[PDB]
Amino acid sequence: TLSILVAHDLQRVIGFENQLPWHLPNDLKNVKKLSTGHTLVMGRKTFESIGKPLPNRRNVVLTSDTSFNVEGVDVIHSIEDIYQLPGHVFIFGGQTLYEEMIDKVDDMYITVIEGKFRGDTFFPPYTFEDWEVASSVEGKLDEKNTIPHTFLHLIRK
Ligand SMILES: NC(=O)C1=CN([C@@H]2O[C@H](COP(=O)(O)OP(=O)(O)OC[C@H]3O[C@@H](n4cnc5c(N)ncnc54)[C@H](OP(=O)(O)O)[C@@H]3O)[C@@H](O)[C@H]2O)C=CC1
Ligand SMILES: CCc1nc(N)nc(N)c1C#CCc1cc(OC)ccc1OC
Repeated sequence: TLSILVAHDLQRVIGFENQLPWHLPNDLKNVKKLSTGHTLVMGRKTFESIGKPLPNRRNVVLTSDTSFNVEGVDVIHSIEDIYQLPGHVFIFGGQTLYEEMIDKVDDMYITVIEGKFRGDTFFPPYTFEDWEVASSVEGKLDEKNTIPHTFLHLIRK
């Protein structure tokens, strides 16, 4: 399976200044559970802002950097190398990845952040007429999770 995993806001903001604009541990928990024991594919900037691979799953970084050789990370230099990755593969971002991959994925796991944030990076426009809602679960608003959010699993129609 080839999936997208993204958190985006009402205006499809995904990032600001190489960081996430909001702080939503529920969504981190959702990522962890969904991708633990599987593969995350991310662009180099996303990797460099995380700072280290996420534990208990294969971390794959896409970069044109021929000197890239990070401990605990696998590197690919071409989009086409994604299709050779075995198992359940999640396109983990950021913007360039989502743009290159939106038309190829089976499937998208989207956390809709029900707010409008200052952003400099975006999820591409998509229509609910190409995508069927397999599940829509309202996130629990919280002490520690203070923005309304909805977990979507969408499957290509
Ligand atoms: N809300 C969310 O779910 C997520 C948010 N983000 C956010 O997104 C932002 C980063 O997004 P963005 O700036 O687009 O960057 P990316 O993380 O997508 O990284 C861009 C880099 O990835 C590499 N790359 C992409 N495509 C190719 C290709 N076809 N061949 C070779 N290398 C390639 C290049 O690295 P190189 O220059 O080394 O060649 C490129 O410059 C940050 O703000 C981050 O916080 C990221 C993921 C999820
Ligand atoms: C955890 C944020 C997130 N949620 C969903 N649903 N999908 C995603 N692809 C992401 C992401 C991301 C990149 C990222 C994660 C992070 O937490 C460990 C810290 C920084 C990040 O990039 C700046």
